[PDB]
Amino acid sequence: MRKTKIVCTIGPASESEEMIEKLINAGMNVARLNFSHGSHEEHKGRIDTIRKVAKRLDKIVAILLDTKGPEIRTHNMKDGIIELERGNEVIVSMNEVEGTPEKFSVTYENLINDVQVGSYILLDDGLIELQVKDIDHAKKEVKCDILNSGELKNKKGVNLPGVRVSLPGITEKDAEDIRFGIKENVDFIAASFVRRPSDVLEIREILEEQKANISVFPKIENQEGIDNIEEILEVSDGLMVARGDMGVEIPPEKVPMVQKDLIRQCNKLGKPVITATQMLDSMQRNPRATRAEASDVANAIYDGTDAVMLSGETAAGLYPEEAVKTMRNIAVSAEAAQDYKKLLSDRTKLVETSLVNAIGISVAHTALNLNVKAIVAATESGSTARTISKYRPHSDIIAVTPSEETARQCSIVWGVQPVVKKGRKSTDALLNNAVATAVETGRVTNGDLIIITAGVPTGETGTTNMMKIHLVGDEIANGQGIGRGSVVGTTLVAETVKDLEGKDLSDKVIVTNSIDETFVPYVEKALGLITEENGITSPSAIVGLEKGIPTVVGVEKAVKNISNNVLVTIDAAQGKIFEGYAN
Amino acid sequence: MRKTKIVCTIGPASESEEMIEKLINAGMNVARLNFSHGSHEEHKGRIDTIRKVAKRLDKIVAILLDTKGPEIRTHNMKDGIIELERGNEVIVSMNEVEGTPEKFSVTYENLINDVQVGSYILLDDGLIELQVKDIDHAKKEVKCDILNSGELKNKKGVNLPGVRVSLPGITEKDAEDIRFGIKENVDFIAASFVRRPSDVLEIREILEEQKANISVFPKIENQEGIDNIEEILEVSDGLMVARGDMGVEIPPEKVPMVQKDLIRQCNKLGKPVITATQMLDSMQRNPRATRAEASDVANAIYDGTDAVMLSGETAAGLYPEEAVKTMRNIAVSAEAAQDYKKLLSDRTKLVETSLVNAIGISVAHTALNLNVKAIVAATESGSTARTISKYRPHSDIIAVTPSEETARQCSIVWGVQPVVKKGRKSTDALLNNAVATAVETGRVTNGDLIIITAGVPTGETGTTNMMKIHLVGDEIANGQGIGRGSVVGTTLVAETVKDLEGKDLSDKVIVTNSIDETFVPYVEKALGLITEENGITSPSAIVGLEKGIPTVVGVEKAVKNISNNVLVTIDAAQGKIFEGYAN
Amino acid sequence: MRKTKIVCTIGPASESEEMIEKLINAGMNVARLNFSHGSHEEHKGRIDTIRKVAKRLDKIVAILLDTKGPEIRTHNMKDGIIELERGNEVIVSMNEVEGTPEKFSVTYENLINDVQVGSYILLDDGLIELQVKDIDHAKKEVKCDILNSGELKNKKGVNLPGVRVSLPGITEKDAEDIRFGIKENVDFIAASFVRRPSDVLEIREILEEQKANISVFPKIENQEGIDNIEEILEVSDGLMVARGDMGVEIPPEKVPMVQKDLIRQCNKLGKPVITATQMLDSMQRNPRATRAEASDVANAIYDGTDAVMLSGETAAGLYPEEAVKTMRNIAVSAEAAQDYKKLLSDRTKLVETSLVNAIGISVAHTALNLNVKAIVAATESGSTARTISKYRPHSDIIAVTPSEETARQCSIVWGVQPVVKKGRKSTDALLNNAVATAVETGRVTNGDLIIITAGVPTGETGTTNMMKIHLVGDEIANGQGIGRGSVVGTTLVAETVKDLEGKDLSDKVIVTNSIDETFVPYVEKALGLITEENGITSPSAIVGLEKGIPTVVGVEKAVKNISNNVLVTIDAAQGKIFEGYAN
Ligand SMILES: C/C(=N\NC(=O)c1cc(Br)ccc1O)c1nc2ccccc2[nH]1
Repeated sequence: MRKTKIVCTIGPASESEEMIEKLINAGMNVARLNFSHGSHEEHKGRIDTIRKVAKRLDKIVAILLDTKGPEIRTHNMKDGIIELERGNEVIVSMNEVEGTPEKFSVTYENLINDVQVGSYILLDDGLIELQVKDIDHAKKEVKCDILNSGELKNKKGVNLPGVRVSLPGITEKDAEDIRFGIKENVDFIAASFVRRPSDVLEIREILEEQKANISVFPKIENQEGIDNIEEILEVSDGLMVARGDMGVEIPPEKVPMVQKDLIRQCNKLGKPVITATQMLDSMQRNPRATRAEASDVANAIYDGTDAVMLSGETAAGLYPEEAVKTMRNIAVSAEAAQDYKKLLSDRTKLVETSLVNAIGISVAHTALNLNVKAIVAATESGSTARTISKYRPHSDIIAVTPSEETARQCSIVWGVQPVVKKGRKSTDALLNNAVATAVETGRVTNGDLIIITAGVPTGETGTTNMMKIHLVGDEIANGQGIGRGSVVGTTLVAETVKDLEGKDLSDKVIVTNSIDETFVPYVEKALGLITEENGITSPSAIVGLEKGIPTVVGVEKAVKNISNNVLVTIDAAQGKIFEGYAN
Repeated sequence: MRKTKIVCTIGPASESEEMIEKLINAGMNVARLNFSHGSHEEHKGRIDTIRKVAKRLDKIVAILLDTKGPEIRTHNMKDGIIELERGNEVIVSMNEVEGTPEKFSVTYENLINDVQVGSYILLDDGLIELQVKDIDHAKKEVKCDILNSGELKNKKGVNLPGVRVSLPGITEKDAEDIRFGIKENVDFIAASFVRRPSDVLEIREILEEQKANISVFPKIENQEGIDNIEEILEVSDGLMVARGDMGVEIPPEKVPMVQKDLIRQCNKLGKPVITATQMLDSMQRNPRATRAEASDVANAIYDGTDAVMLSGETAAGLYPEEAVKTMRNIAVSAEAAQDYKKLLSDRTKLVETSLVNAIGISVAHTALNLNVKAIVAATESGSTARTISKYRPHSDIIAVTPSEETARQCSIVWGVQPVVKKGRKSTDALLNNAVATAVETGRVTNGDLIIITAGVPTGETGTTNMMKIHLVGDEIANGQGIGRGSVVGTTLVAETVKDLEGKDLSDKVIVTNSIDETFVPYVEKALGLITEENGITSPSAIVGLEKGIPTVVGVEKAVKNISNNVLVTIDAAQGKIFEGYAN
Repeated sequence: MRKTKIVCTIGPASESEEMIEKLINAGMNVARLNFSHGSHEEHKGRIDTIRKVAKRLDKIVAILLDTKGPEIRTHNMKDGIIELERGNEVIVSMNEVEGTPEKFSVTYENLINDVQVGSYILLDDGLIELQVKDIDHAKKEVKCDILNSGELKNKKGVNLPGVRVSLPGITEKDAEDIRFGIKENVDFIAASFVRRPSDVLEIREILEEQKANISVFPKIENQEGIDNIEEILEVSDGLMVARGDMGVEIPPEKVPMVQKDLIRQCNKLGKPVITATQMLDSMQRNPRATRAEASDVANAIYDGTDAVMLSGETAAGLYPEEAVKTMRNIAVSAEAAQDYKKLLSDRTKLVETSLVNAIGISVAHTALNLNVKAIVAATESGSTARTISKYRPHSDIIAVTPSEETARQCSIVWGVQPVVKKGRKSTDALLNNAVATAVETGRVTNGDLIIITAGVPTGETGTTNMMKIHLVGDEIANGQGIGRGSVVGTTLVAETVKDLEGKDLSDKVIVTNSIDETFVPYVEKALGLITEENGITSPSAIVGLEKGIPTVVGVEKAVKNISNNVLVTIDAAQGKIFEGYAN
């Protein structure tokens, strides 16, 4: 019960050891470092603060590094500020020039080759939108009709609604920035402005030089990105959906259909997805979010998001803790009121049916149907945790892993609470450890059911390929079961027939030596029966079977051993008797 | 293809004949008149403007009247403005007094009997929240700890988080206001602050005095409302979900779960539901809505809403047309990308399975499975249009009705495009008119399939109870069909065997007199065969059957009559041949 | 409730007017005339006897003519009887010769060309089996190793396990025989030894010369038949499955898998199928059938057979009536204990989903789900009755037809009880007649639900294309319904509050003028409420709604008009009140 994960952006208002503790307590699962700003120095400082606080609190929190990415920008402007009339013309020059209401320059000198007549060109996050009138490569200029009017500062951004923007995958800075990440064993790289698989592989080839093992999550901010979503995930570990960045390039009437589709496309492949930006932006100034924002977050959860990001709310905002507390609260509420039967049925149709997924499916169903308290998923890499997660079961997924670092990668995937236990080689070891790891988390106790799952043998494990259903211990007494049923009830040990006369409701399991004629009238009024010694056609057995009361005969010293009044579950098949509630 | 209906609120920025035209063209289906403000005079003015513009454009637009409802308010304040410290006390007096940071009066003199110690009291739309400390009916005062601080103007509102608020169902003004509505044949009454069935019946008994026939849509703005949703709809025609009004009384973390539930509860009973307030509020100042707002609207559509309301956007906003255009666009997008198979399957489980609903179910399935272009639903009252609508089929629902006024009531229900055609008594008349009405809407043409549905005989019609599947005319030629198949293909009339020699792809249906030995080699390479005269064991029949090519023999003058090159569909069962594409 | 149809073979022990009556009463639906034996004279005699007795009892019984077909036979034998050693050789000569343990002749002089070395040749219904050793066309002889030993009479039969047996489709006698059938308006032709579509079309071309309109049911008795089952049914009206004839050519270990498949292949296409031969053969000598035979019949019914045939049992047997009585009894038993939900679900998957079948599907589901007493199917040709039949609904199918002769064709199709009512042109007429025809059969009465279905307009009817769900009359009283529910209960008209005091169980619908304070305590203890006059917010309405008791206010003179103590059904939606049980 916590399920959807929370990414937080670290900055001035959350650098302190004091605050990072409050954020981790508030429910942070991944810290984000935004390399669009700040020096390497600053970030290293925050990486230390995080790691140390994280281990002091004994909690797994990953570190995500968000590249600035390529971008198109205006060169400087004459007087620093310049204006554009609403029916006029402006020439967008590939050669650098001082700004003016006519001539006006961009850093991406190759802009002229990506646009055509009638292509739109948005300036400063869509503040004022142009449109290409004529193109003469002669002078390398683009004549443009200024559609909406407004002002224009110096080094402001430019966007070309797709349009295959022909920037490279990564800046030279981005290379510098992701090498820094390799050096600090950072867990996630969120690559900006991704639009082709090329643009992700450019990162992954840097990672493979170092044999890094960092997950790469592309950002998808434009039509080319949307269009290539399948081909990109083929080559990616997860995905971030930046609504605000996306909103600049595509109509905001159309964004939530695209969010819903990308998130669904990630669910299909078990790849985690983060929904980002514009989440609780009002909490930068206020100590409580607006209805619109709550709805917005809750709908990301319903769309099927693995995680949910905070930006300025936690980075520079006046209320960083309250933002994270409030995020968790929406998350819990939204999940609280959702139908896991529909949810499973949905995924069972959505995700492919294959050898590779066969045990995600069976586990999910088994878990729902038998009401299993926890699924414990043994992984080296995480792929078993992800496989179980994609089928969205009510049951808590516990990821037991020997890798500290593939445990931080589990911190982002949906519904997985990872723990680091030390590597078992044999299957037997793995199963037993699983059951023990589960109990020690405090979530599962004695009555509860558990599904243990992993890829075995732990060596040749490519895919997850076995499950065991396990009852968490451990029959207090046992014998020869008569009938096939079961009941939970409170005990009433009887030495005499009068030791249960004028003091009997039903709802109780009686425990005597054997059954006389004097006992038969009372046994029918009871829930269950545990007799001490006897055979299958004993008077105790024959009265239990005939009266449809699940019983166990042949139970060692049942009168002395099993306690009076304490609540008990008897399983007639098996012939076992349990401490409290069972299954 | 338009589906989710749009209500608009008329006011200063949309009174003009000029603008109301632009709104109706933008896609308005129901105009809302807000009686919380404005005189009867003003509203009558707008009612005329609407009707006249509506008929000039030959479009069905309903008129919804939104009552102000009861309310609790602060009496006037000393100096007009007053302040409240954040850890202090304030006495809320049932007796009228001048305002002060201590004593302070409300119009609902019965407030003291609804609250208890520890009940919250929100002032001015929750701007500053109090909490009841002690209650002494002696002095008829409520001592309260002022929790959040802030200011307090004169005639400002008060809310008691439920708390059975014990106001009456309707103001004396609300009575005056709904009688005005009866006088102007207004189509809908949106009753504010509804919380018990009593509060709706108070309106319906005024309507029954006049034998009015206006639909009553309660507003549900508090916990008591939510709690009594089933009992209220039992006694109501539809429902409005006012998020903003609701947000004041219940936590905005919790609102979207309630919205989703109320909308679903309305879907269950075929009652139309409007999602209202806070929709595209940014378009009061901007010519385009924000991502958050688009997502918000789209999610109402996905929750299963029949209609979607605009308030200030259209009433007082700087951009009324752009709000309605932008609302339709979101609506179309959101529906475009939704799975009608899931949607039907969902409703088939959700809505009850009964004699009354038996034909909604069958029509929905038939429509989805056979891909029917339109469902034409014949109604006197609307109940058949609603019954078909609740099962949410892809197919356009056309509501053919004799009643002009039960056609305006159809303007709000999901997916129904109503038209007024004059009453047919006999079933035959109704079916034939249906098919003709459908064609004249321009949506269905000759290839298309249609389901006609209504309650028959038109007299004893309580429920909707029959369907006919009809192909929209009208076999161009026919004969003796051989085989049981069918194909669409372009014709090639052949007089000679050489009249199809060195000029043949497949993909064509050949039309000759009869088949020789010289024809058999070419018939196998074809899609279909129409031979002129012949019997069942003719050479033309036997070669069509053996080669698995659907054919029709015995076709009158096929060579001369049916044209060359024009595309055609042949149905081997039936022995009919059709103009273009068929089924 | 009777469902699976019974064909009987007429002969010496069932020619009499006396017996044919006893057979029709026993449940005969189709009389079979076996043209393998007997003169035209004899058969004409029986055709008259049948028709006359049939119309005297006012029952629809069809006449089926079973052609002898082609066959291979031994020419005469030396001394009339001859013997064959078990390891010896026999020469099968194409030229006619006297019989001997060596040389030995067959009538099918073309046998040599159909067999090859190692092909088996069965003599006298498989009594002794040969096997081809060498073939020399030189002498036109087939040397054969005699595998099993035994004797051999004169004009005995020969079979070649497929082997494309190259006989013609029909004997010259068969032509003579089917022309006789055309002359006597016989209803069915069972064509023997069918194995290609050619063989059926040979009959249908004779029928088309006369424009006959007789249904053709091929017999399928060999591997070539089995193999071509799909292609044959394409060209056939139904099918007979002759197990005994089939058993000679293919291993009896394999026959019941083939029966099950053919029957299923017929169900797929809505074509009726008869399971024939070896049914209750022991009843030729005994007055009761054996367990094995009962099981055998019952399993045909479970395989999905439309009809079940009797041969010698009724034709020459000592117990013709008892055979038919006993056949019906098995039929009823077997159907009694079968799951129509499974059965529908099965067919819904089995039969194609098409425009042509769309209303079979919806009717079947509607019928099962609402528990409709009868489906009345209006047909000219029968195709609607067959369409409804193939989806196997519990509900009795009633076939209302203007054609006396397409009513006898309905006598064989599963679950259809046909009646001849005179042609209505308009849809209204058809619907109304339907409801009237159903009631007059005595099967449906006033409470019952009915589905009326047909192809409309009755003219352009190719396929069946509409359904109406109708409640069989006819509200005794009505008014303003409050609530939406319904209940069956016995009335208790109350003039006073004391007119229901010390004499009240629940389970009763009270009928008073209006409700006082003195009435409210008693209304809650009741099942339903019918008050005389009142409005929607009357004291009578408000107490019915609040207490969840379905009520109807505003009922004309309810106290005087609706009777006391008589059982009644009230429908709160509709505001109708019914005679007994409703829906
Ligand atoms: C599934 C189906 N119809 N179902 C019902 O009419 C129905 C009625 C009730 Br009362 C309860 C359950 C039901 O399913 C259907 N009709 C088709 C027509 C054409 C093609 C495919 C079709 N599939």
